[PDB]
Amino acid sequence: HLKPFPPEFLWGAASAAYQVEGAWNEDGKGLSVWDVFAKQPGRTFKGTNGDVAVDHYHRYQEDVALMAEMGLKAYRFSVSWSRVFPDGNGAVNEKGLDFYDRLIEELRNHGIEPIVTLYHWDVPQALMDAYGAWESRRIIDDFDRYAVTLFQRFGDRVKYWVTLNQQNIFISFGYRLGLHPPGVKDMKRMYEANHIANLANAKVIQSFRHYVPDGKIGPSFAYSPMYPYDSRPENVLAFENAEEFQNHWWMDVYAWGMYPQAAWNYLESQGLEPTVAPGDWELLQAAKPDFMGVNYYQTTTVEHNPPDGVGTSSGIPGLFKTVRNPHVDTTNWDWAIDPVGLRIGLRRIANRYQLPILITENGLGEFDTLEPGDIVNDDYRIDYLRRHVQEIQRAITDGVDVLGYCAWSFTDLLSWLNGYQKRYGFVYVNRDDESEKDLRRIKKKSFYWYQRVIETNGAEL
Amino acid sequence: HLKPFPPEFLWGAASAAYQVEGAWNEDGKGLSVWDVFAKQPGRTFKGTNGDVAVDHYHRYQEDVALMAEMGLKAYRFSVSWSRVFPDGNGAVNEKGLDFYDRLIEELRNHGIEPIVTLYHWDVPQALMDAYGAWESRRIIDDFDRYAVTLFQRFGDRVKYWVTLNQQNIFISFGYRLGLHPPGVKDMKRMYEANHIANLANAKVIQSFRHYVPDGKIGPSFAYSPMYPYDSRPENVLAFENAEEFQNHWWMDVYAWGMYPQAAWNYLESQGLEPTVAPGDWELLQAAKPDFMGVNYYQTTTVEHNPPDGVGTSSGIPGLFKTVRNPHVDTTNWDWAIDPVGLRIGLRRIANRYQLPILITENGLGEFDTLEPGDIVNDDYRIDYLRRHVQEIQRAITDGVDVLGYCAWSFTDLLSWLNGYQKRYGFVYVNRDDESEKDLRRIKKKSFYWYQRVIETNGAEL
Ligand SMILES: O=P(O)(O)OC[C@H]1O[C@@H](O[C@H]2[C@H](O)[C@@H](O)[C@H](O)O[C@@H]2CO)[C@H](O)[C@@H](O)[C@@H]1O
Ligand SMILES: O=P(O)(O)OC[C@H]1O[C@@H](O)[C@H](O)[C@@H](O)[C@@H]1O
Repeated sequence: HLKPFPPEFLWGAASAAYQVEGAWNEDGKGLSVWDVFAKQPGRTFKGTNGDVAVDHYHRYQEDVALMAEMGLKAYRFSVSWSRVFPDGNGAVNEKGLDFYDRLIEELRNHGIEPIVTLYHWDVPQALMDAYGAWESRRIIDDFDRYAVTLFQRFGDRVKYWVTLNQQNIFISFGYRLGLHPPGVKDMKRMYEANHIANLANAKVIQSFRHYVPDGKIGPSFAYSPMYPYDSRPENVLAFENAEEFQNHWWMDVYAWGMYPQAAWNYLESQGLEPTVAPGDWELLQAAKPDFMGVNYYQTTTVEHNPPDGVGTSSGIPGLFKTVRNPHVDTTNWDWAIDPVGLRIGLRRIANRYQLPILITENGLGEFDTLEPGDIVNDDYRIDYLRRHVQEIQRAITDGVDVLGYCAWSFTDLLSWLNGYQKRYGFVYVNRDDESEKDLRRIKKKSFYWYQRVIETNGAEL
Repeated sequence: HLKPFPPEFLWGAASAAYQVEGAWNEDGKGLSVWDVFAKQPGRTFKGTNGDVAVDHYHRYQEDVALMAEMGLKAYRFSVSWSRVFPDGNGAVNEKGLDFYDRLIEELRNHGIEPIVTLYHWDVPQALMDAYGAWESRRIIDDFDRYAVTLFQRFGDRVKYWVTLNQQNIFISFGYRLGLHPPGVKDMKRMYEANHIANLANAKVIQSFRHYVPDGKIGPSFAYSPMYPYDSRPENVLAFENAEEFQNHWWMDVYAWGMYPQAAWNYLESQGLEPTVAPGDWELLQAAKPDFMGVNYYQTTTVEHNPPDGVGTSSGIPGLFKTVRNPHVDTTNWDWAIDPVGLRIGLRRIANRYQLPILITENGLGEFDTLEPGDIVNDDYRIDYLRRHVQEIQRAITDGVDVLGYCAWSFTDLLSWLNGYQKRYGFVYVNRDDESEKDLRRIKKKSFYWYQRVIETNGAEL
């Protein structure tokens, strides 16, 4: 017998500021590190950038009306720090706050719960210029001041808050892979930045207990649960290594305030462990969240990787390497499609940390065709979303406390580096990589599917 | 490059009182449940029982002299409750205590650390007759009074203590499988007895913090780490269920004072969850151990098990079933041999609980041939031990705090149900299932191997 979705289950959809808003230099907004990075020649596909994106800044009333048509219970968005503090620190921009106040009012006039994301990768460029943003302890207090501003303005009306969204991605892409700002490839720097981000998350949760005492807050982690390839002992050991180094390295700090030891000793053997200050442990341990946010797309299977092995497959010599999983389907971009992996991840979080879970992001990106009569038949997206939602209900039945599900994304949006054509939305936006066209919003088949899921609280999938 | 073993590493060997002592009715000893059970005809191979065993109660001086020849750093043994309280509660038997005092002094006179194990399966029969032993809450205070007696007598001289040894074995074999006393096959009763044993363990740990404030204590768990068969999502899910149900069910209680929730909810759905009294959680949560004891022989591989499936393979329908692992070796008794599995289990306990580990038992059971000139060439036992010790060194290199390693067993001993021929000792005892012969002690080749391990602190294996 499956348990129903609970009565206040947050059936949601989500976006990120840079990906949807546009209005990059309007109303006193300052430059973000992504405004500057995306304009560097060659960094983004076809030079696409967030100057306009899908123009949600100007079109938010129409987008919220579509959310109310769907009957969304929640909408998760991020606040652009550069709209609120153009220089990161210094003077507050009231026009920037007023946008978010208007959005929040629009949502709440339509019965939709705002879920505010403090940070989605868009630190103001002035903090990078002054002190290298996330590589300086200065950002702890600067981020805290920005979060407290939002808690004071909006805490009366927003219950659910996410802090750092996918820290593991903005830190590893920014400092290890060099794919995101600041374009660094230096693992020592990455781990230092990562440690400062940890401190900044904990500081803001501490502040939130003061200013929003009836609210709920947590970080959101980009979680790819690890699988061993098989029951070969060395492959299971590779999975122990991978799960700790890729996943526990973040989530243990969020839940328990401590880094896992094996991974710490591995980094210390490489001279990569972060610099720890007095007070750091006590801060990290005293900032327990209300939930773990999870951004989920796929699992990762791993196998043994010898000390001269792989650094197709990626890994850490002597720790693990990735291997294709022969037992799941793949998307056209070679991501696994693994809905049972979402149940697995959910079970692992409850079993390890006993935390409730907000699923902050899950979705399917695909080329969608706009057919005559403004029809998009994205049954491939319905099938993927269906399967995941089915597995969530199984995890709830097992005993996981799932607070809600935010499908990625509400409208189509700009990808960070790959332009617009791999689409994620319930709502098609008429534009492409060459121009904004008319930016018209067109409901996809999946829109109506999810409207029906919500209406029936997930009895009709 | 491997780290060395730590300088104070406890190279050990172990036994259990029923399996070694004999002297079943001497010096006021009362009946244990095993004295009674093993005399039931047909229960044990060739009617073998503990009346004499290997006669360690009379031959302890010789045995300890051999330990000192080997250079053992630690000797782990169990105390027979029925020697100390013949009726379980009631009057203390000084002559019982005196045997352990004489053993302890022998150890100490030869520079060997005693590791006292409170409980190895031998509750006095009188408690079983009085109130059903582990099925009654009365045993919590009776066990505590027994423990406290030992702490008071020996706490000055014994630093390391183990509480319940292999609770998961005595409880499951006694109440689910009906292989051990009290010969019951009832899961409801099993979980209730298990709950009471958890409270007993936590009560004694609290007591220890008063009586032996500079000591180290913990329970010892019979740990078979689970592996998924492959990377099929449903097999990984089966692993999740199996690790939780078979392993976390005990070790989360020991470390955290909490049962895991998915398994709890499954048992509650079946009417199997234990009865919880006011005060039980607070007690379980306030009795943190210094270390996790681990008895290790093999890993277990699992796969998906349909709701109309297995309850050869064993399992829980809808949760998991066991499967032979084609990737590990086997003894001549078809026990799997999986040394890497020890490293995995070690890694998992440090990763989950951040506890130091005492390996309380690990060894190879095999027929040994006694050659003329009192020669026993057991290179098979050397190979098995060596491989496991090598994996412990890798675990220590990874960052696991391993306190020591107690090889199973110091002398050959009586098995619970299978007599004497599958031998585990470094020291052969000349007796068999039909005859006590002369009970003479013969050093095996493995004796000398281990001697050399200890002399070099594990650098020469
Ligand atoms: O002689 P046997 O029957 O090989 O017994 C060996 C030792 O077994 C240890 O416990 C085992 C138990 O025998 C298994 O059936 C069970 O599944 O595993 C546990 C794992 O610890 C006992 O610890 C010991 O007292 C026996 O000598
Ligand atoms: O378009 P891509 O490159 O598949 O990116 C999809 C998504 O990737 C996720 O990691 C990010 O959360 C989003 O912010 C983004 O839309």
